[PDB]
Amino acid sequence: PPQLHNGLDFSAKVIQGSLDSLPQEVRKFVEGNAQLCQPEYIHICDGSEEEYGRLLAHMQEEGVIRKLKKYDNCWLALTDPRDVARIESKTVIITQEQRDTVPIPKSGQSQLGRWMSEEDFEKAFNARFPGCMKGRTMYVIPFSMGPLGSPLAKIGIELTDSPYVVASMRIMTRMGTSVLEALGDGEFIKCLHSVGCPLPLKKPLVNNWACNPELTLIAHLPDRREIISFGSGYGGNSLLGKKCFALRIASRLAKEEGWLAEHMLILGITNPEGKKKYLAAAFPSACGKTNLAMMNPTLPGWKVECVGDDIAWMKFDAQGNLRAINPENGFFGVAPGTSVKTNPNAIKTIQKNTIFTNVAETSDGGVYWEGIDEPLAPGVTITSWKNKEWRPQDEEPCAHPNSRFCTPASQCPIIDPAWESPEGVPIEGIIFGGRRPAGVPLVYEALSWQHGVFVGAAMRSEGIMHDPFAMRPFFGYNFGKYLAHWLSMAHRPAAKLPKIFHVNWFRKDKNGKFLWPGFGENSRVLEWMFGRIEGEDSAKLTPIGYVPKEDALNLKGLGDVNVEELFGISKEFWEKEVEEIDKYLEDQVNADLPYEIERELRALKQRISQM
Ligand SMILES: Nc1nc2c(ncn2[C@@H]2O[C@H](COP(=O)(O)OP(=O)(O)O)[C@@H](O)[C@H]2O)c(=O)[nH]1
Ligand SMILES: [Mn+2]
Ligand SMILES: [Mn+2]
Ligand SMILES: [Mn+2]
Ligand SMILES: [Mn+2]
Ligand code: NA
Repeated sequence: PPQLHNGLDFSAKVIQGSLDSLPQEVRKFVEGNAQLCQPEYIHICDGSEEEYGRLLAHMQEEGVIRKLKKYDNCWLALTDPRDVARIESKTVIITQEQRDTVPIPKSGQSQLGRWMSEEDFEKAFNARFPGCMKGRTMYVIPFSMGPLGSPLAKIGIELTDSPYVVASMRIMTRMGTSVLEALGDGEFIKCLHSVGCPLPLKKPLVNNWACNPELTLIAHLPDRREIISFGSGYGGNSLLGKKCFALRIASRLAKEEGWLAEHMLILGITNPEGKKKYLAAAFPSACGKTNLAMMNPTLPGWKVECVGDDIAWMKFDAQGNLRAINPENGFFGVAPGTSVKTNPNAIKTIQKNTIFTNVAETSDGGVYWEGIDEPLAPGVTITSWKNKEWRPQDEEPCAHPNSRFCTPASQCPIIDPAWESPEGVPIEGIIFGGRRPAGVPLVYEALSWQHGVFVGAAMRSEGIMHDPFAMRPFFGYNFGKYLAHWLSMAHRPAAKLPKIFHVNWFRKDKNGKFLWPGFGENSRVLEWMFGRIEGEDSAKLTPIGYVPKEDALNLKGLGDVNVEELFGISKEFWEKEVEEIDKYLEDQVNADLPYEIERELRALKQRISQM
């Protein structure tokens, strides 16, 4: 390349790999950003164990992470308290027209996304990235979302100045030299990340955790295939594959190309006859997602295995099977509530080779958090996530409520044998679910594809917040159009449309007590779904959909289960529910609401009116 000085070629700053061996477009991406961001060094990641182990020990030496002496190769990062979670208010999508990104709400701001103009984005970008990596290494992370070379996989390149992001991306994606080799001269998502703390530091570094809260901005430009993220070192903000690529960018590509990218676990369930089916399930926060993908089933002869626990990419094959892959390579799970008693499979997964963030440390070098349900031997003390002595009597929690384990998926004891099959697994049922203290039975089945898409659209995360499809924070484009996209699946000839169900593990009795044991007992609900997919006459028709019959659930060993109240459907509850859904869809979706969803709303209102 022609120059009159030497301010274009950055080969002199490469400390691992070679710019010369990068595909052309990857090199442009790296060098273009090296010019802008002004890193001291460029490290092209190879993904090797040597690379990983050395960068962990470097982070260790610098106080960025601590080694957890109780376990095999586990680490602990404690963050600046300002930078502890994915931050929705700083998360935006850039498109030429606002309406393409979010519907225009009748009043107030959209609850369904956050648009930024191209103009406002360029100003924000120019106020942040020039010189932002001064004095730091720029790491180049070539990564595959999905099994390497799968027809359903997509490749990205993440540039970052954070070793924490490199280590975590090694776990959460497939990364390294082999990905560059598979990429060749193909397309890839451009992902640019900086903690936004150029050296020399302008402000106090807190807890050895670089971040810039005031300038935090996580941007998506689907038309340019770019993700650009500044100022947070944390999770969904900095590990660009998980939410930014896997859901926001991918859902727009899926709309463009005819497939689905969804916030769903994927599981394999085997009945006592050895017959196996895969299901996908979308749950919004606090609704029981964790407990399901790694269920230890109580019913004898049943098996449950985990393909993934957070994101699903699903595309109809030539025979019309809805094929799904987990595009992730590891679990990025919320730590508190992970009970040694209640979730043995998650506990087994995280015993080695795990990076923990903002959990408590025990004096024997172990981990601790609210809801772990493991008493500590007398004498053993606890240091909180804020690096303070902590006692069970104290006011504040020992782990931050959003603290995390970041763990290799291949370590889950019930990881599914097909969790990396390149063609994906055939999905026969899709489950929606939420935390609903009242009115909503344990399980029901949608009357049709269109009814099912309406059921997804009506989901709540808890009591009162709407979280349609569990995708509220993650829509890559206009939600109305996303409903139209789901509905359009019914018109693909030969499509084998999954049965859709809605579950509620969290119905409470008169006194705020759960009416359903849940956890491994949910295997009894799964058996019902399995039989329904096989065409069994085990359902009774109600205004809201099909429910299990009189005596259809296996309740052996649960003693006295209040079936009538668990499956109770109140005309007064459902009348209010339908009015609530109508108002929500009118306000948030309005002119973008598909006809068929309006039709399902009218149908439900009419069925309830005849009660
Ligand atoms: N009663 C009951 N509670 C549950 C069940 N599954 C999860 N929970 C609790 O509800 C809260 C959310 O659970 P979790 O599985 O972490 O939901 P997620 O946030 O969607 O992953 C936690 O306190 C769980 O212990 C269940 O089947 N029954
Ligand atoms: Mn999860
Ligand atoms: Mn999630
Ligand atoms: Mn999780
Ligand atoms: Mn239609
Ligand atoms: Na720290």
